[PDB]
Amino acid sequence: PSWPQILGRLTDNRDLARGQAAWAMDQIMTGNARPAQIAAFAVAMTMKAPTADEVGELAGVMLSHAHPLPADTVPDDAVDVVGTGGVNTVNLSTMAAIVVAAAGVPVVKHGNRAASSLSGGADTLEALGVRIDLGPDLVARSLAEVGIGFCFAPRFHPSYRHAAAVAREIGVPTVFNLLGPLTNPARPRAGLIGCAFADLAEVMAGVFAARRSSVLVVHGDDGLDELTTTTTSTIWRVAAGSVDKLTFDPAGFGFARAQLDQLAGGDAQANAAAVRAVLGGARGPVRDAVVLNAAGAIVAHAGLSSRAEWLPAWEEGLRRASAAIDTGAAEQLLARWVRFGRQI
Amino acid sequence: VPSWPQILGRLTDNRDLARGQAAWAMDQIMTGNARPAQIAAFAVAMTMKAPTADEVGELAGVMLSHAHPLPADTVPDDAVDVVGTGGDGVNTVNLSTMAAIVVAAAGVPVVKHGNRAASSGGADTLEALGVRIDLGPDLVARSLAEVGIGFCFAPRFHPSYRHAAAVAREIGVPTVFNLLGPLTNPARPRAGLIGCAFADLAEVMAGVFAARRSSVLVVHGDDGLDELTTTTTSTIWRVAAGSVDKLTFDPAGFGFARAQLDQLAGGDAQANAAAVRAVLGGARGPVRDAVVLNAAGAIVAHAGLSSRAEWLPAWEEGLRRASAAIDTGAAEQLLARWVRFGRQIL
Ligand SMILES: Nc1ccccc1C(=O)O
Ligand SMILES: Nc1ccccc1C(=O)O
Repeated sequence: PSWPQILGRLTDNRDLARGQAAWAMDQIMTGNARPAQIAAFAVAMTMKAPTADEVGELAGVMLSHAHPLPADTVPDDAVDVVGTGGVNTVNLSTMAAIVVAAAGVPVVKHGNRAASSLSGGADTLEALGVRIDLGPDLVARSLAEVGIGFCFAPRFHPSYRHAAAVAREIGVPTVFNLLGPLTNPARPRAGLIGCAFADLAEVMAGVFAARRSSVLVVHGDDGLDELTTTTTSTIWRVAAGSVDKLTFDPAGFGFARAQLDQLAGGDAQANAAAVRAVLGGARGPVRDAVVLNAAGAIVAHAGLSSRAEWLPAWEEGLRRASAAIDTGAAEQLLARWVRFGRQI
Repeated sequence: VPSWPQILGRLTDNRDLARGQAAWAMDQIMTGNARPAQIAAFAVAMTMKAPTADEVGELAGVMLSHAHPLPADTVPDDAVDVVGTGGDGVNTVNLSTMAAIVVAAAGVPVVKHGNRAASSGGADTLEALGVRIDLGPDLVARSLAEVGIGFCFAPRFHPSYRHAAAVAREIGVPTVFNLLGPLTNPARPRAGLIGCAFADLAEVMAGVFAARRSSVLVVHGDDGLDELTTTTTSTIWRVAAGSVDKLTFDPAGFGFARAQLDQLAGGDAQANAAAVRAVLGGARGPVRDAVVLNAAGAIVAHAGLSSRAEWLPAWEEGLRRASAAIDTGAAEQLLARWVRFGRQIL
């Protein structure tokens, strides 16, 4: 394989042969690709439209260079809650993660300080006083003692540094933005995974299907990279190596239609302020979206070893997510997470 | 307002740039302010999007504003270029070098523009023949005036393009940057035979020349050659007086035999030099035929600066003028005069 051959193939709008994405990504991860080559590849792959096989190779090679968590420290039924980027919804996924954990589902998240290739989220967490830059042993302790952990992308994926510098220099989202959810170093087997583009959502669902995974890959039909409350969403429901694609409408559960501007995030501080209000009981469109997506992560979680059917799973998910907020469990778990970070 | 996220986002979404965006990107590239990653991302995105004539005219215009000019009134008004944008992984540099010699020998001033090859080429072959290729503006002008031909060495006239050129080499694949050689000839000839390996990009190039009111034939071999082929038919965009006629072209209607592609190609410096010596020395075959065909196209384009003459008799007179330049010895002699001029510089 070679760069001229792989880039020529992509610029001719052709899918790569098996192994070529892996080769390129391995060159990128070993420091052997020049910044222009990295950029050429990211852009051409994006514009051809990557396939599920191509993205599985990129993600798999990247994972092979990553630091794992210590053996048998990630509970088997841990979940992730994340979007690949819009505008963004770090507000919504951060809050949903905290609520899911407060409902008793172990959560392991993965991200970087924005505007980053592997999703943001770390900034907002820092602004809440959470300690984001912890190493495997302590993320593991966090998970066992608080029920949630955060894997800081720069410490678990040091070899991704060359890709990430290119991603920053070019500014525009590429195929690399799909990698965050697919390269969580804790390897959770369940999750709610949002994406801003329907074709790329389907591609991610194909990657998760080939893993031992119970995941809802979600795309708001307004462009949101989470389940939306402004209209329908499309969901690629992934289990047992298959995909059940469906149109989802939260009006079915009593959610009023909101406006798009009402859901979008802000900076770290605005996001922290919003986390505090929602976890404190403030009702409105943001809470609703948080409850919707948390329930979504819970339904994905139930798919790992529950027999429960879609609608009953959703109804129980909504009840558990709401109760985690209304009982103060979410507020308390966030306080407990902050405490854990300070108590080192 | 322009930024790399804005421009790159627009291109990756398959959208044409807004007016002024391509110019801004090129100015960043030319001043050294673009990161290699931004340069590569731009070249690749623009290529897969499919550039427009407007976008390419902005790129070329900015590049030219950074170039070194030839001195005032040293370039004949009716000078021509003969060049292709790079064969589709197939070497046709030999042809355009020979055609240029033959065109100049027919009395039409020729000013070429290229680099040492695998980076437009042609310079390596000329060096192997004894031509001094790396000369400053005054000496190119004097070459044009005393010999009737000159060569603008790209690294000399376009030094601020080195950032882009390093990126183009690093990625290997052809991009929109490959269209720039013929559109940034520092002598700014107003006529030419310009070959392109891709039909869609040839048509784009013709729009840029049309906008400049150049008299050009942009040519695409229907076998993918960036030159008029004898292997099959060719598409030609006839550009004169700001408008563009697209035509099919069959060399068989002038009596030319069908050749094999493997015949019209050939490798490195010393073998290309030997092929030039043979053709100018009068050897017949497909190489001579392709040379005569392309020289004739340049002569037709040159005529288009004056006349808007009838197509077929323009070509017959061009084919005759090109054949005679060889068979009189005028072409072999012009090459000798060119080599002699270079040796007088010391
Ligand atoms: N996103 C990353 C992943 C790994 C190493 C460095 C980075 C970085 O932010 O530069
Ligand atoms: N092709 C070129 C044109 C101008 C300047 C440098 C180069 C170069 O090869 O580095």
